[PDB]
Amino acid sequence: GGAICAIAVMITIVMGNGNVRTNQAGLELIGNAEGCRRDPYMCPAGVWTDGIGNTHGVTPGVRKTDQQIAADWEKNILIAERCINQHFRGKDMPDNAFSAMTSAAFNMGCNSLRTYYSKARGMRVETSIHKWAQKGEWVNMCNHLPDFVNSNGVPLRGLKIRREKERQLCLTGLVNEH
Repeated sequence: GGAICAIAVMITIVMGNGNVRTNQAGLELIGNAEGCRRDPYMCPAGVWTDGIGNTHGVTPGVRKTDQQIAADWEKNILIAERCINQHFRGKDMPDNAFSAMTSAAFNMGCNSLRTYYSKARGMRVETSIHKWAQKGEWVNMCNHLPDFVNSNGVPLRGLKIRREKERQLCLTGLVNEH
């Protein structure tokens, strides 16, 4: 049967369009985290989801094109890429770091990468990952990806795993591959 769609096929379309910078490894990382579904489904705190983690333009029971789901994915990727470019010096970092960062922003949203609420200081303050990004210190930046593993103030095994996959990507080509 068929309800699950192919990430690999979505990757070739998005890469073919020539808009997204994030590389194959980044699209693979993002795609496998989310999975790919033509049928809209319900996540906790239920709001409908499409394709590859898409929640915009989603109508229950409405099955999307293969190309429409790539279109959707592209759009969400470019939002995440804008975050990295506008706020983390994306234009200056290499592709692997950029792609890992994009994956983080796709998942957590830009706001959560830029600042966090300091209970000590009683206000939101700049993150270390942003500090290191602005300094062009990519290795240090990458190595802060594991800071972002909480949901509703609780760490998730899945987010630990994800942030570590992102960190490994971020750093390839930046450190001894062995």
